[PDB]
Amino acid sequence: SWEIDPKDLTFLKELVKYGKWRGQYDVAIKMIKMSDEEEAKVMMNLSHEKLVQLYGVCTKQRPIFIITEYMANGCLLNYLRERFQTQQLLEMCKDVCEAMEYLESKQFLHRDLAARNCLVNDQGVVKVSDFGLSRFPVRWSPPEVLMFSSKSDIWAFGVLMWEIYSLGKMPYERFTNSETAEHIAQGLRLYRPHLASEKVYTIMYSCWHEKADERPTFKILLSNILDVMD
Amino acid sequence: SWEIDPKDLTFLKELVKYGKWRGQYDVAIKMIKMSEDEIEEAKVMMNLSHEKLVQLYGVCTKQRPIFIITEYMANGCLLNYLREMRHRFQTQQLLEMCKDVCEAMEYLESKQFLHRDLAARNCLVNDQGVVKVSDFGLSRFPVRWSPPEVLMSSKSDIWAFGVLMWEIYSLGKMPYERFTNSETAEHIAQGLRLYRPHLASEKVYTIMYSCWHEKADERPTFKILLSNILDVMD
Ligand SMILES: *CCC(=O)Nc1cccc(-c2n[nH]c(NCc3c(F)cccc3Cl)n2)c1
Ligand SMILES: *CCC(=O)Nc1cccc(-c2n[nH]c(NCc3c(F)cccc3Cl)n2)c1
Repeated sequence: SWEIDPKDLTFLKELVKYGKWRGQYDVAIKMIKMSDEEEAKVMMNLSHEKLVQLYGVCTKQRPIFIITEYMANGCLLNYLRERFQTQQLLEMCKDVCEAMEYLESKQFLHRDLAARNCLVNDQGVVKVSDFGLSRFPVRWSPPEVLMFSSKSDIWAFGVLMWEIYSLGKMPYERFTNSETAEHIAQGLRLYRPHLASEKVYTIMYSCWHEKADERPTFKILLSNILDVMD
Repeated sequence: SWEIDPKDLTFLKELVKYGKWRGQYDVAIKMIKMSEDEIEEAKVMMNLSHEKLVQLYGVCTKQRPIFIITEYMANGCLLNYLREMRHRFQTQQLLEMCKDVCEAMEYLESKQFLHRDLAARNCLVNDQGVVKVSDFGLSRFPVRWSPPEVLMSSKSDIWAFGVLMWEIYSLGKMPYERFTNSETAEHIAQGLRLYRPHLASEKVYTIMYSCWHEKADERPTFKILLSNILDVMD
């Protein structure tokens, strides 16, 4: 049903690679080395405009391919660093939050939610991947992780907001992974970037309660982001 | 690019028709009787993109008449699905139906599109139960779904969306069924509104009732409705 014929795949350049599907369509394609490891039955059921769209797979012979939409602006971390306005930055945030809200509603977790692992289409729209979901990247991890539930993605998302409004800085750049994890436990948090209003920082900051059961749901972050957008 | 060769389409039964595209896929097929100049719509369907919009698959333009192919939404239009399934829902599910539509409509509002007839008859429901709206026939007087300023922009749809909430939570009841259209207009001009259905909580109905300010500019945007709704869902 989703089985693509590699006859129909023309390969174009490493970046995971740019390719064409049936000669027409712009696609990105990935080639497994990892083992058997059931993921894609998640990708095949999940369905949201802010997730990287699955086009198909090549399993009927070896090695394996996954084909997705070509997000022509690449990864967000670079896109930030490569012109913006604070409303655009707030949409970028909205986009990720929608995806994550959807994922949250279906009891899934991202587990490495950062700007390098976000992705940007030709229309500037930011999407997240549904491949590799769960059901220790130090600077995106909450206290309870540095010593698997909804609220660690929330922490990660708070930092992603910081990442965005920073135009892509190394978060806590001053410190090592060790000092960062120490300092995080002291109560140190990320300082309000220049480009975020007080209203914005409040969203990102609400993600960083030392207690996971005080942090908002994506549900509420999205609600909070809608609110500011006017 | 979106051109579908009608070789590859089957025409199984009316419902707009159900068919099979390329033999594999379920589809819906709309055949026009309107013009064959007013295609200019379809570029809008082609540029919009959102899960809560009935997804466009393609068209049959090269030859006559015209066809619009969309995804099959196996549970049909919403009004009938409320009534068929009246005893099967739970109040959390009714609110998701609201969320679904509010999402579509927020996207559309964020792109300056108006629906025109936002109402439970014109929404559709897939095998999953998810609710969607058509982006065909947008713009840039169904009496019961219309605000005061229509009966004599963005907030028009808002009013209609309130009645939509009332519809869902009412399990498909005719809004203002006591009254005729002429009556209904007076009572809306009097400030009478739609009462709170059994199944709607205070928070829910507050949200639906916020769509019906006499003053359009005092009505919320779909941004705030979705926020409101997301806010309630916890
Ligand atoms: C950061 C380097 C970079 O910009 N890479 C890049 C550039 C353009 C396009 C992509 C891209 N487009 N689609 C994908 N998909 C990745 C992917 C998944 F996330 C999940 C499954 C399969 C794939 Cl191919 N990357 C990347
Ligand atoms: C209202 C009666 C009913 O139940 N109709 C019904 C039943 C099942 C499926 C559909 C359906 N599925 N897709 C569509 N698409 C409608 C459509 C648009 F909204 C816009 C352009 C083209 C089409 Cl076909 N209807 C309806």
